[PDB]
Amino acid sequence: AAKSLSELERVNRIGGTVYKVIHTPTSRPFALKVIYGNHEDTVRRQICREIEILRSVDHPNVVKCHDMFDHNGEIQVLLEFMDQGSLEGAHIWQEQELADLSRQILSGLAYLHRRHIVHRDIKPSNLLINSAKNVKIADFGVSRILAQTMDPCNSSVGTIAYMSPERINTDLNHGRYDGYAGDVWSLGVSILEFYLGRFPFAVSRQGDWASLMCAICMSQPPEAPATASQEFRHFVSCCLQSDPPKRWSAQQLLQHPFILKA
Amino acid sequence: SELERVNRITVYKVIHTPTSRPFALKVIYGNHEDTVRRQICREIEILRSVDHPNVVKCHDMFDHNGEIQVLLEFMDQGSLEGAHIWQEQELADLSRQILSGLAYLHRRHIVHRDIKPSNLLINSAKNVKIADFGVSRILAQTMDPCNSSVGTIAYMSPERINTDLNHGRYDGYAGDVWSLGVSILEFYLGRFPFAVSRQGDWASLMCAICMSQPPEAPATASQEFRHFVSCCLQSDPPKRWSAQQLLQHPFILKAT
Amino acid sequence: KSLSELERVNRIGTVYKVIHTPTSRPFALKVIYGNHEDTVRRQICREIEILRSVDHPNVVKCHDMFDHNGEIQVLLEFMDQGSLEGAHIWQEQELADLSRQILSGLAYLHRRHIVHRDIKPSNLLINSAKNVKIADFGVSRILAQTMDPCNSSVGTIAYMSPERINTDLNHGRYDGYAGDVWSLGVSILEFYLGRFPFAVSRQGDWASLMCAICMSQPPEAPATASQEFRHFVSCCLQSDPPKRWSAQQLLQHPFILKAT
Amino acid sequence: AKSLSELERVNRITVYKVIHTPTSRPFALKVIYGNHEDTVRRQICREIEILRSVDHPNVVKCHDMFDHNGEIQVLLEFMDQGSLEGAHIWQEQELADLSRQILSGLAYLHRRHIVHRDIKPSNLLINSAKNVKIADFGVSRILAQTMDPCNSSVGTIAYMSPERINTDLNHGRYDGYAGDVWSLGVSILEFYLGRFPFAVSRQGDWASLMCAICMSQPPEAPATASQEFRHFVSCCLQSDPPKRWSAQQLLQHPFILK
Repeated sequence: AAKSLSELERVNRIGGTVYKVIHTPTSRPFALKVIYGNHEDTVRRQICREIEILRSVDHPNVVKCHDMFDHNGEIQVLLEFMDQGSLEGAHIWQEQELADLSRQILSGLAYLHRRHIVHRDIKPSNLLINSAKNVKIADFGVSRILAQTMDPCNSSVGTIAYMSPERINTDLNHGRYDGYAGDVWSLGVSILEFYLGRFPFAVSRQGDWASLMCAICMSQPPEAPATASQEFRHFVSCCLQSDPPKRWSAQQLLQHPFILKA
Repeated sequence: SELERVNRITVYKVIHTPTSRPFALKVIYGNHEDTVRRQICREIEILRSVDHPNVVKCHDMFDHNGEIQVLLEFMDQGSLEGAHIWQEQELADLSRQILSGLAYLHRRHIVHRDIKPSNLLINSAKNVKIADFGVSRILAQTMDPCNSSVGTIAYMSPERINTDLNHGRYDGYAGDVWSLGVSILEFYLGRFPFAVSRQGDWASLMCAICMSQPPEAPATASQEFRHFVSCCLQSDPPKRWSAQQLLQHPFILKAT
Repeated sequence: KSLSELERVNRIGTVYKVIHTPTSRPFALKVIYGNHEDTVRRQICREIEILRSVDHPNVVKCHDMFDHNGEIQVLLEFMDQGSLEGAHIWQEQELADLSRQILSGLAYLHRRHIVHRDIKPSNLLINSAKNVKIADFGVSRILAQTMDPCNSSVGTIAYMSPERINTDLNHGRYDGYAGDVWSLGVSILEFYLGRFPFAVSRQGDWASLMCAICMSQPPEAPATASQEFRHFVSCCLQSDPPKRWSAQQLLQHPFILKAT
Repeated sequence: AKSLSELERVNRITVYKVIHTPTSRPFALKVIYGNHEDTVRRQICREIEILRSVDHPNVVKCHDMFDHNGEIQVLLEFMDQGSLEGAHIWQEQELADLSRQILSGLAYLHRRHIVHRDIKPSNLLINSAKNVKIADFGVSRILAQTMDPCNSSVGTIAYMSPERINTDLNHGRYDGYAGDVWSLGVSILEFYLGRFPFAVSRQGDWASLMCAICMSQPPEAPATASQEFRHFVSCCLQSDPPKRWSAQQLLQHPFILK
């Protein structure tokens, strides 16, 4: 949706460093993000991962990049502009509304997962929403692409507050985790967070390591309050099983009775 | 966490002021480094899970400002360090309890790694509970070697010191059973069953433990007890019996 | 020949041209130095063994090796007309004849389980006789089995296969053989076009070279070329590495048979 | 012996000549210091293990060993004539009889799964009874099966095999057993020739010693020497490691049978 960077003029700063640019011929907004190529081997691997994921994805609930630029040995990606920002600290107590938000996020995550892309950082701040009240999955900074449908992930990446139990306590399984199931955990914490309007663990999300790990790995996982409907209660239980094969896939949750509501 | 700290034994003695009952209070401190953080995960997961008469159950956990304070069962008559128990019937009922807790920990794939009389607590009811899970690992499978040279030097099997045979990898189930056989024989003699001090240098401990034949019960002792310490102190670790397989030893049949 | 019989004449680019004073014969002399680092000590053992063992018309032969003053000096063939760097071949029989000779040497090296790892126009030497020989073995490795992965990031970024720049999926392991046949195919399409086939400075930033090689489709011969040469380059430049032909299989391609 | 206060330090051989003042018998005494590093400690526990097991006429056995002050004192039998270092022994019958003794001592350690990894004339000692014994175990290792490789590049460079210098081709791994049979045959040819059998000196740079022993052909005995002895060094000094004979295969070689 552009051709070159002479058409683009930076207008504001978004949110990593992201700008709002305006494409001068069309008067249309975009987001422009820079990915700079330093000499670290593990930063170069994540540059290659993020570049591949960004150009390949095409889904209404994954933020699409329209163009990419290698101005001066830094890569500049041209993303959709999401004008109403993140769903961070959004309170969706309306259960109908929550279900329509959750369906879109689930379409997106099911897309990424059936292309073997694990996101590894699903937090309300990475779920962006626009004027049209549609929601799209965003940051691929720590996200990975997998050679099989069942290839384990060994890297400790992401935000600890929304990490799966098996993504924090790594001793028994020797670091490896079902990256898919880990994302389905991260969604279910997010959707309960929208329902509760707080972080659904009884610890500050800025809290210390051992204070977060004791709430997530050592407690029973968060359940939706008994006030809520069965199908929402049963939805979060399909997401926040502490044993990972017990929890559903993203594809399966789209057929869950909570999400089948519009 | 509104009870009152009483006595320092770091581990505290506390009394819960509503019910005036005693407890033991251990602190666990949150670190920045992966081996200490995963040791907190290994320990704080074994403390909550365990439920056996011969294992120190903990009752509650608290987080104060990023440090985990864990509230354990208070053991009345302290530890068995120093202790001399030379009546076989008495030592057989004492051994029967420590094996029951250990055979429980092993079948839940928990290695202790620091079984010693310092961590075999006793109470006024004269019953015995396995104590300090600070070095303990939870294994994936029933055969899963441990690479970490940790525990207490004097009580650990020769393969936990002479690491170069299997490249640092040892059987942890046998690693505890050698640590138990040293501790039961230290009860029968009244002293550490090796020709050096436990608080010695590395090399002097290494020659005593790895290089001589493992210690034996004196021939004064009955054949049941002499057979039992050789079933725990084998030098090649698969010959050592499992903790459960020792509860059918006829030394243990002397209990009650 | 001895180290005091032959003396320096002129520098090739670090490696010198020497003349054997007794036989008045041109030769090339390369110094190999023994560093205190142990990864240096393996690379000498690899490079030296490769140089003595190779015996093929299309791979630069070693004639003598000298132990002087803790330095190993290797007497190589002299090549009269330098390298094929910057070369442009537009006559297709001229390019098939060049290709068949580079393929003969690479098929030799691959059966002797040597992966060269810096195939580029710079390291393809040509003499007055117009015979092409494969040159620089400073980054080459000699492999245990017929397939056995490489870990090391060595070579020129611009002539690496995508899987040597990227290192995600097989996590830095790569087929060294298939990595060479890519390096060959870029070198042969560089001859046809007269330019680097990729639209970026060869002496470029990592990130600009990464998007040009990994993240666009591999370059094709233009349609103005023959079908046999179009299909040949596509057999070398497969982005999935086992789709690439071996050097052995490419020697039987219809384009190579244009050499007569 | 019984104690450390029954020995008097006499002369330096760290290894010491000591005399047992009650028995008036000489023995050899070695210190191994407790080092901080987990890998020197790994070498300490290997070195001590090998000493206690050995029961052979042609291996230096230790009679007893002692500890005080975090230092391990090991008490070895005294070899009063010294080493076979610089021995120009050309007699095809006398050397046959020295090659009988080093092969009995080496074949004992190899079926007892111990790789010596520093065989040299310096570590081959001789007594007043002119019996020969294998000595320093500072680098030596004990292995799990008969079929276990070594990964460490230690010892002395000038008596290494090609496979112990050319580390890359087998990813640091070498046959320790046949790598001692090389080190043996280099010593046996060094005894016959009275010089080190390669072109360069021992003390030369690693680039000089590599091109002599990796990149040249391995040495042979001159054809003037007996077709038993010329064949003998051919069974020890192969460039290909499995083409070496076993040290127990060599005990019944025609050269060692003389």
